[PDB]
Amino acid sequence: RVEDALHATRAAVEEGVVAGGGVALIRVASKLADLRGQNEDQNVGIKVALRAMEAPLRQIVLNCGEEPSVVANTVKGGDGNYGYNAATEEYGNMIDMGILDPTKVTRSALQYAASVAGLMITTECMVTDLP
Amino acid sequence: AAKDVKFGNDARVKMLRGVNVLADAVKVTLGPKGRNVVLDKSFGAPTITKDGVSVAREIELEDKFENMGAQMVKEVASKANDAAGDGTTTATVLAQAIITEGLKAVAAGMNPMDLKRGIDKAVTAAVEELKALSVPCSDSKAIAQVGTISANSDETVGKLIAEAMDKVGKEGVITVEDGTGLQDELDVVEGMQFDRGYLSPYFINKPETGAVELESPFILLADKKISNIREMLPVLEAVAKAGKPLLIIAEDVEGEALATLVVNTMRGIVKVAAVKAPGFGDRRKAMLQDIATLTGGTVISEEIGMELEKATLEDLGQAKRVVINKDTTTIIDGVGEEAAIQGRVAQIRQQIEEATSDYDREKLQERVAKLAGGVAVIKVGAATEVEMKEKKARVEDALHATRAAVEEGVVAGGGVALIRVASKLADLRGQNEDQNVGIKVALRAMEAPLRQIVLNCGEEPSVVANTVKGGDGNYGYNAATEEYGNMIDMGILDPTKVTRSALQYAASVAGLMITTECMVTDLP
Amino acid sequence: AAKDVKFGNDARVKMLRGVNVLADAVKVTLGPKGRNVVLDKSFGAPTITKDGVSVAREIELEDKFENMGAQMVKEVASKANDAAGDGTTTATVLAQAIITEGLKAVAAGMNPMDLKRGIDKAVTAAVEELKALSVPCSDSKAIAQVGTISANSDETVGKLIAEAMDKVGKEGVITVEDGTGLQDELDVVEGMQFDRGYLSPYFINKPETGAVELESPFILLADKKISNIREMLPVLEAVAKAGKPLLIIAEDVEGEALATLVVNTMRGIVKVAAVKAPGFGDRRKAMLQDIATLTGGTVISEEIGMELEKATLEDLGQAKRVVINKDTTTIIDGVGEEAAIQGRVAQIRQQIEEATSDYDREKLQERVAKLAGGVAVIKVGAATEVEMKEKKARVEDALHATRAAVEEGVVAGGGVALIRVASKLADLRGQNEDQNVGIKVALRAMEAPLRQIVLNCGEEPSVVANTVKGGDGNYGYNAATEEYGNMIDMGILDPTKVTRSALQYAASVAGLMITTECMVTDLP
Amino acid sequence: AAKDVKFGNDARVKMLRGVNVLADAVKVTLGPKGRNVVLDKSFGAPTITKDGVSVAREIELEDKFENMGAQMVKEVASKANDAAGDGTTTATVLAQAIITEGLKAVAAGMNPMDLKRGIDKAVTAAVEELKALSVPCSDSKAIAQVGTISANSDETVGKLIAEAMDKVGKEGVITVEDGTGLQDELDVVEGMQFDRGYLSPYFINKPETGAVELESPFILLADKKISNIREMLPVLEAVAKAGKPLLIIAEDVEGEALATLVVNTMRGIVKVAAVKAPGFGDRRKAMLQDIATLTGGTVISEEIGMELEKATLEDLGQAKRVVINKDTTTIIDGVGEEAAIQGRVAQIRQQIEEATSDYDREKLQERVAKLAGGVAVIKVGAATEVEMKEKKARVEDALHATRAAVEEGVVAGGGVALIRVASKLADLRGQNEDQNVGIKVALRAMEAPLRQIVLNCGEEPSVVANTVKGGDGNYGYNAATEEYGNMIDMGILDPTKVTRSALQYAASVAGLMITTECMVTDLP
Ligand SMILES: Nc1ncnc2c1ncn2[C@@H]1O[C@H](COP(=O)(O)OP(=O)(O)OP(O)(O)=S)[C@@H](O)[C@H]1O
Ligand SMILES: Nc1ncnc2c1ncn2[C@@H]1O[C@H](COP(=O)(O)OP(=O)(O)OP(O)(O)=S)[C@@H](O)[C@H]1O
Ligand SMILES: Nc1ncnc2c1ncn2[C@@H]1O[C@H](COP(=O)(O)OP(=O)(O)OP(O)(O)=S)[C@@H](O)[C@H]1O
Ligand SMILES: Nc1ncnc2c1ncn2[C@@H]1O[C@H](COP(=O)(O)OP(=O)(O)OP(O)(O)=S)[C@@H](O)[C@H]1O
Ligand SMILES: [Mg+2]
Ligand SMILES: [Mg+2]
Ligand SMILES: [Mg+2]
Ligand SMILES: [Tl+]
Ligand SMILES: [Tl+]
Ligand SMILES: [Tl+]
Ligand SMILES: [Tl+]
Ligand SMILES: [Tl+]
Ligand SMILES: [Tl+]
Ligand SMILES: [Tl+]
Ligand SMILES: [Tl+]
Ligand SMILES: [Tl+]
Ligand SMILES: [Tl+]
Repeated sequence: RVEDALHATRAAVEEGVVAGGGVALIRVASKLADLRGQNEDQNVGIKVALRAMEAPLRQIVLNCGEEPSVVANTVKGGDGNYGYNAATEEYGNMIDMGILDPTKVTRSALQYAASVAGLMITTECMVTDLP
Repeated sequence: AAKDVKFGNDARVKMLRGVNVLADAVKVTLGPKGRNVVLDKSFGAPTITKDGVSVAREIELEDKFENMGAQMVKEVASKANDAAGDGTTTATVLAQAIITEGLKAVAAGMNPMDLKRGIDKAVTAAVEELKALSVPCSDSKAIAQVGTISANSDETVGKLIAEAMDKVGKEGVITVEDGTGLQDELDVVEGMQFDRGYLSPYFINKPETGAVELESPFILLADKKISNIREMLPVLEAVAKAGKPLLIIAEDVEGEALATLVVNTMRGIVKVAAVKAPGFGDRRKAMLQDIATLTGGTVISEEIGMELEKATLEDLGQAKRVVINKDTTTIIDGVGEEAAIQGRVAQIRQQIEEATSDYDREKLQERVAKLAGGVAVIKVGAATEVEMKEKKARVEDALHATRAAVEEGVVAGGGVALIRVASKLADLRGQNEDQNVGIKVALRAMEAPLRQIVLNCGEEPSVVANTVKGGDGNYGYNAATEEYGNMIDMGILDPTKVTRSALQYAASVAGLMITTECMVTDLP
Repeated sequence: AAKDVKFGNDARVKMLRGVNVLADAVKVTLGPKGRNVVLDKSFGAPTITKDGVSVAREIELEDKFENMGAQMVKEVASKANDAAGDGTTTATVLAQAIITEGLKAVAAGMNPMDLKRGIDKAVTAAVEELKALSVPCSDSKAIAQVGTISANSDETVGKLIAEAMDKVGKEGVITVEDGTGLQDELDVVEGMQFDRGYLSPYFINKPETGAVELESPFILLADKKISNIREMLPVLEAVAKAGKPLLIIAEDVEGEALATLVVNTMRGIVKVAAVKAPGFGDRRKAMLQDIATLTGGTVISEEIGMELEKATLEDLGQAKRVVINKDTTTIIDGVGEEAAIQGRVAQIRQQIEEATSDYDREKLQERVAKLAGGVAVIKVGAATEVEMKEKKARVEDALHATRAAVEEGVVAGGGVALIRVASKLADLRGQNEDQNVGIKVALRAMEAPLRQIVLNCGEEPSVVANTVKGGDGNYGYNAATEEYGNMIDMGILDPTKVTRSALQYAASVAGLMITTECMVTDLP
Repeated sequence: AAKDVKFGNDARVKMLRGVNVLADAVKVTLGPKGRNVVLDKSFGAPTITKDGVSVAREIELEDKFENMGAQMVKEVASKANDAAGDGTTTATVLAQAIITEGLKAVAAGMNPMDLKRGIDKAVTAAVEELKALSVPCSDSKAIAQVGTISANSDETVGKLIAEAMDKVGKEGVITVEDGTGLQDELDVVEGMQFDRGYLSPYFINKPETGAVELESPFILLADKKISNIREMLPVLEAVAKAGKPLLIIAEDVEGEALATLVVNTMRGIVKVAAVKAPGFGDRRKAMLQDIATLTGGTVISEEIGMELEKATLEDLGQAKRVVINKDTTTIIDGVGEEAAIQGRVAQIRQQIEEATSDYDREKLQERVAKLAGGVAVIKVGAATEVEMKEKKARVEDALHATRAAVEEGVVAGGGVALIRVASKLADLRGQNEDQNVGIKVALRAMEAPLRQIVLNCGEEPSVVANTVKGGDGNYGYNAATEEYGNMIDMGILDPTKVTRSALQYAASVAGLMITTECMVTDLP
């Protein structure tokens, strides 16, 4: 519990800490709603990514037994570092409640997940060994 | 016949599977954001409809046990239709939600008999809470508002109903028929309506209405049980002679005489319709002669020396159009002498004076009010023929909604009435833990109608239902405009009667189905 | 390796099915009215036993998912055995009852995480209530009563234990070995016991005990990690020369050196046994030299210039019998100079004087008390050889029960202790409805042990459990005599420790199993 | 290994089916009107035999569960053989009859634990009743009668036994070996017999006897556990040098050293045989030196400075033929100085004088009586070689029957002893109804041995058993002559010991099998 704590603190210095509970991404989602591409197909590509940013929060709520749709809708209505605490089933300021994620980890989690999805969406042919 | 028998958990899962087919086929047609259901016919083109009744009627499954389940909840939909005419889909979505959640508890290991009592207590309390939430329609100005929004924002429809109810009263009899020309007509003619229905469902020649209709029909009256058709033959012989329809009002019609008229009418030989006599016992014999002088016939009771064999056109009662529902018969505009009509009216208004008992007073008053009061007729005026059709089809429904708006009132629509009741009964408890869950099953079932409308609208039902519960009163969701607000102000409203019927009936069947342990059906 | 993955309800039913096999195979052997379970062996005759541990160990299912379930609750039975030595069957009957009723709630649609917390809170409260119901064994007269009834009404057994505990104390170390002749002997010899176990389970040469045993074993001591066997070779070369067993006490034994000794011992070449050093850090280096002068060896830490290659019999510690459990090692009667034993004892009794901290005082006191205090030895006296066997087998168990009778005490047997706790926690509630059921699951699980004993006795469990609940206190059912009465007065009692272990462990696994959603295993 | 588990009724029917195969294969060989059972061998001709043991040994079923059943009752047959040598078929016919009728009651819905106790009480009473029916053989004239009829009316056999028992006594040791010439010889030579058996069954080089035999064998004596073969090697090196067999008497022989001698002996390299030391504890160390001076070896206990590596032929004990049964070892005619034999005898006859305790007196008396008393040898005299065979094979059995005739006596044969006990225990009752049936099961099982003999004789068993029950005393049925009469007068008799063993053992297994609820075996 020192090894992990050092790893989190390391990332807390390099890039900082954002609001946890997957609210950081869902907060970014509402702030990029005006973002557009070059054609209609690119425009959907953005909306795919923005609706993907809601999923981490939605998944935590699903494990908590509560309806993810209701909770995500409430978090989006309020602004800032206002989120859902799944441990206590209480809403409030995430930073004040000690729920936080190092910015570095959330940046890595998003970038990498997009990198592979990008490669997989552009896949047309697959070659493997015969059963 | 060899039978198949299933027990317990094995037997129940076949019902649930069965009801889920009928429910899912009907629940898709809920609300104004509803979907179309296509029903196949052997002859030509398929029928595309949103009518939850038409869809329900068609469902019949292969697996005999599944079929039973489906056919059980179907019996409710049709009965909700019999009570109000509206809310058949709303009944079915409720029934499913009580059954699905109910059976879950039974399978968890809870007492079905305690679960039923939990539901019924929650319902009796919900009907009681619903009456408090109801906004009555008293004056003829608020009555016009209900007839307008029910006929798709048509002010001409609501104006006619208000004028019709101002003539015969709120208890009075109102009927709609085809128009003569270009303007809507309204007359009050000498007629009567009583509480009996068709003695067989094979007389329904207006399948859309689900009722019987006879133009200028000759009417028969006799106090006795018609079993042999021998006595009917000379009457039927003279009816196809000068071909006009025939109404049979008797103590009853049994076996041989009855089962002949059915294959008789469908083949095309003679238009017939059979109904039990009005009332029972003493009033039976008087309400017949009440019909008689309303129609201009004769009572042929087998007493003085009168038979059905020597009964001609001369001995029969004539009226210029009759309608017979499942449990409603009405004779519009009969013959008879008007002075001998008031001469029969004053023959019974004289009884009330000598009425030494207060019960006679009750049942002598019901006669005259519908006998000298009469029956109203709304003749629907349109220019083109296709416009004459739709204006009739949107007055009939509008009258049915207005009828219920007077009797019990109107609650907030959008399925919010039930979801408002749900939050107000959260403190309700039973006698044991098993009863307590039975209540919570019923309360979570009341959320389903709203949730289903939102599902059809494409929006997430969980989000919308959660928002409606947070706000209070007649605040709900408009699925047509995708806007929140006051339902009453937006014209979205349901007659209290239809929502009460939809809930009660759906609970009644679910209660019976939850307490099911054994099923017996024919072998495949 | 290709894997098979099952989710949710599908995944859980495979566990339940799996645990139900292991449980039903073990629950039949509960109580004194228990049934025999026959276990097949490839070589010769089958084993007929009532021992719930032996039956549990053998269960391993074909369906990989079912196997997992079974193997999960098996991990508890064995761990209950590790904590007390008793109540392995009682653990398993509990675990089943929590799982079966738990999963029922999950399938009904309740939060597993709330169900777990409900169970654990009910358990933490039950352990707390159990301590209050416990009747302590303080004086050596009531200690004799427990050792008597545990060894089948034998007064000679209980007398020996009481005399042994009067010599070394309640915290003192007591060991049983084979007798010399016709009378029971009791000496206190210079020995020590510490909290480490066998570094591999393949040294168990007494399968019934589930432990290791070495007669006149040579002992090795070195502070470092033994990974290569190169350094061990010259030591092992001189041990088969004058063939006597060998005890390896080191910081640890890793990989190559360890995995060789296992195929070494089972083949028959050299009797070995490997154990981690006593304690960690600072006391590690001192408790080694505490063993050293207890045994008469030397600490060969790689500091001054000492290696394991130049380490003969001369540099090794000798003792006249050692035992090694899973988590218990004990060196009985070592060599060393007695004056240099007290010379090492007074080298550490001198530390307590200079002990500027109160923690040193704690961990300098534990050394000497088990070092100059010693280890007791009960030499079992019998006439015939077959009588020498059973008297040993009924002292070992009797000592284990008496040990637990001192540490936590004894509650009322017959599974009434738990059923008494059940009625006293009926007012216990959680935070939400789902937690509330979690408690009621645990309380109805506490009834099962009693109910299972009654089932084996042939009587209806429902009737007997209902009668025990009506009466209060230590009033229960005697399955042997089919009589009701005071359990304590009838000699039917369970050490509090075993019942606490049986409940806690069974809840711990059920808690983990209820919160299971996904299972991953190898493909068939 | 994946396992298959069956429960309850399903599990039991597989046992019954299993035992019925073994029983029906053995019960056909009962009595003198018995049938032949043919046993196949891979090498050459099949074996035709009537020996119930040889048939039992061969049975092993395909269905793993059935096999278990069969293998369970097989364990009894072999154990009855170990107790008496006779009545293995009579045991098996009893066991079946208790199991078949027992399981019938269990399936009817009766408590197995009450059924077992009912049987065992009926048995304990039957053994008690059997002792009363027994006619003892005291004088050496009635002892001659038993040895005569057991060896097929041969008077020469019975004369030798009586003369042998007149030399060493009734407790004395009597052995038979091959003759030198034409007359039967009888000498009393210095020897001893003790209560230990072969440490492995793979030394049996006389398969018909089921025992080990070594001609002029060298004997080893050491008090310690032989685990490594390193210490044995120099001893074994000098034995194949001047090739003579070897007897290993030690505290024990463990693992590596033991499992080598087995693949050693069967290959053909060195004739070995391993046995535990005589007695345990103190007498262990003295009875070794009791063997020593009986044999002329030395005790090589690891005390003074003596090892097994420096132990030559010179340090070993010599005797001129040893036999080792499963639980019987006997050293016939050893070396040693006769004056130092009486010098060791008077070294222990001196102990009894100083014996301050009465227990020493008991266990110092057993030594000398079999040490200075000796062992008898009957050298079988015949003319031809084939006649030398059979005369040996009919003295060995005749000695075994006579042995049991002295210890407990002889009851009436023809299975009438048990059927006589059956009628005398008809008033015996248990504690509840279920126990009462348990007794009646055992009593109807006692009829089966007789009934089976009659079945082989071709006559109806029901008729004969009914006739035997009507008459009283030692009146029974002679199956050989098809005549009724006094069994004792007709020479038909069974040693009480064999009938007691046959009943007790058959009940012991049936008791365990009736209380079976779960079976665990390997997957097919
Ligand atoms: N009380 C809480 N309420 C809501 N979210 C929480 C709470 N506590 C932690 N979290 C969120 O939990 C998320 C992390 O989930 P984890 O289970 O740690 O999975 P992970 O970090 O992706 O991978 P692992 O399993 O740690 S290697 C973080 O983004 C936190 O924001
Ligand atoms: N704009 C609206 N927004 C939300 N709900 C509406 C709206 N308009 C009507 N409703 C609801 O629609 C529900 C009725 O659905 P319908 O489709 O009429 O089904 P039904 O009445 O159960 O049976 P049928 O099909 O009429 S026979 C009523 O309860 C209204 O509250
Ligand atoms: N005469 C009796 N009547 C009722 N219960 C009894 C009686 N004697 C013992 N018991 C109960 O028997 C229970 C123990 O059953 P056991 O067969 O010992 O199973 P276990 O202790 O869980 O595991 P094993 O098999 O000993 S390793 C104890 O809780 C006693 O309360
Ligand atoms: N002439 C006879 N008539 C009736 N019974 C007889 C007669 N001769 C012997 N017996 C009975 O035969 C029974 C013994 O049967 P055996 O064939 O010897 O089987 P067993 O003794 O059980 O086992 P084996 O085969 O000897 S190892 C004895 O109990 C005798 O009572
Ligand atoms: Mg509608
Ligand atoms: Mg126990
Ligand atoms: Mg025999
Ligand atoms: Tl929750
Ligand atoms: Tl609809
Ligand atoms: Tl007419
Ligand atoms: Tl929409
Ligand atoms: Tl047990
Ligand atoms: Tl040693
Ligand atoms: Tl019983
Ligand atoms: Tl035989
Ligand atoms: Tl020899
Ligand atoms: Tl015969």
